[PDB]
Amino acid sequence: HHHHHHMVHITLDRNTANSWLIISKDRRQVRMGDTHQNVSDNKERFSNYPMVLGAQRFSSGKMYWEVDVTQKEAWDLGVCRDSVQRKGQFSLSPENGFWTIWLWQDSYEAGTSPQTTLHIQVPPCQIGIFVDYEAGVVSFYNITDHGSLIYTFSECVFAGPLRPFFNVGFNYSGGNAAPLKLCPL
Ligand SMILES: COC(=O)N1CCN(c2ccc(F)cc2)CC1
Repeated sequence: HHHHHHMVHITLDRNTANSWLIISKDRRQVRMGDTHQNVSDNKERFSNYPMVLGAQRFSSGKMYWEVDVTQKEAWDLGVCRDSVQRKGQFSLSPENGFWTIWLWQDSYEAGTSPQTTLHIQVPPCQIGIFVDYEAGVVSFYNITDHGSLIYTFSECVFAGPLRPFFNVGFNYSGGNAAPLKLCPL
């Protein structure tokens, strides 16, 4: 791919974070805390899952960013509608306003309904996310494997402003404490 030149500087929005997340001072890294992080509740915070949104909202153009997933066992990444449900249980699907991939139990899958098996020969340490708003495209790239394509959502019906979407995953195993990090341009 030649998407690097649409690179955008993403920062995390503290106010959207699940109350157990710890976001770094520079708002470029997030990890699961071992307890409630002593913040007030609000209608923006994801309640059920360890999720957080980027601060940036996109309604046009082409945008590209990279996320470090080194040594994580579980995570979700992609984009979502600004108006996604925050409270209670829900599935990650385009019908619910999410365009995502994930790792779970040693398999990678795209957040279609039902979910789609991904074919990744080189487990990624960094993921590139490309959004073309006008074309209705969200693509995912394996930066560890020379930028190889992972998955393309096409004919996307965004139906509103988009925000970068992150899930650090739970850490029941003690093997998933590592952060998500936004990689430098
Ligand atoms: C107080 O700090 C922590 O407990 N942690 C959680 C574990 N960390 C980590 C980073 C990279 C990695 F590959 C594996 C683990 C670093 C941050």
